[PDB]
Amino acid sequence: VSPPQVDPQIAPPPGTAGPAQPMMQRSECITTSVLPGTDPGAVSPNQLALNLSGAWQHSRGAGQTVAVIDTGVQPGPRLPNVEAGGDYIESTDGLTDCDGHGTSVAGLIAGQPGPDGFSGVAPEARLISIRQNSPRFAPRTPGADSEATRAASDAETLARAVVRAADMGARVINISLVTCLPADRTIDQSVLGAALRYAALEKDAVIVAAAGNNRGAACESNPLPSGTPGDPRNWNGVTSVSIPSWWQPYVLSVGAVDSTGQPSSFTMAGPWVGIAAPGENIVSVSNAPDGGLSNALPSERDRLVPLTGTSYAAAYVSGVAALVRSKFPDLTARQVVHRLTTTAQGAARSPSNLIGAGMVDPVAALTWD
Ligand SMILES: [Cl-]
Repeated sequence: VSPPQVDPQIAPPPGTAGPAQPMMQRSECITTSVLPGTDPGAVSPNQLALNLSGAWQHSRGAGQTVAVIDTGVQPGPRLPNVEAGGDYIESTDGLTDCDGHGTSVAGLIAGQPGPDGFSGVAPEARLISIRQNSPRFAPRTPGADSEATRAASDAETLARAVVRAADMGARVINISLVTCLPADRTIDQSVLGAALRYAALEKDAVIVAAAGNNRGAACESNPLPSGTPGDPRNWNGVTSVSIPSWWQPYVLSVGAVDSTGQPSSFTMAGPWVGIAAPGENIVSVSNAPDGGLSNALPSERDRLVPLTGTSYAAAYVSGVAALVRSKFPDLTARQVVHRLTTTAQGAARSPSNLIGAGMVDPVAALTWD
């Protein structure tokens, strides 16, 4: 197991939308809800950890377009700033979210302030929603439904969606969904690699991906740095590949921290992790018809649980990237990634396989010389 490398003979795919085969909805749609006993309208400690108040004195993300490659984004009063980017599941415009996830992610990135303590990181940014996946759907033809087959199908649409996002003018491309494969069964991803390279270099997009959560295949943390000469981050020891995070250097892979900046218990360790952001007790926008604030989803036997995960951490980082690109519009994607990582809270330590350079620091990123 070694860091992946593009095959220069393999072209990026087209950005055509649509599923590879017809899909059918297998599970009822879900909306995010308010967890009883909470006050979602209070300013989240996650915002305070990031000092978004301080950041907004430098930038609110004006002029930036962020693509949300996710489960769709439901427009509403807190998300009036969402553009259709299409659908790889059905034939919608990307503005239907049957899962809640894309909406929560979009809200963190560029949700609007309102009559409460909630705001997106970059509320003056514009969003493009591309629905690239949904676990509520499966192929209409009930064929092989294996981890391998699902993962390959997911990579195939992800690569197209990345090209589509870049070609639609996205400056930041957010990939909060994660697919993992065991290392002994990771197949050629040359097309996905080609797509990510196209978007990151030729189209100069900052691509941000969630690192994954422990427990395709179930994601599992990889062994930590082990002092191997020439392999300080322990690529050699990887057993569980997080996609597209492992596609360094094109993708900034984001781990989750608690509100104090410590690695979240569930954050997936890997040698690709570059940075972190808050991933616990998330409050964002709902895909329910009112489009208000939510902070929970149903778990077993329909009991509500908080929103947690690296998906939300990635979203925060995408929002911060939009702030940085608005303030410094001439920086390349590589320069923007360098700025984010070199100013993160743990940048002066060797990178962590849990949190990379540590929790993103928006004000530091916006003021560093
Ligand atoms: Cl704040």
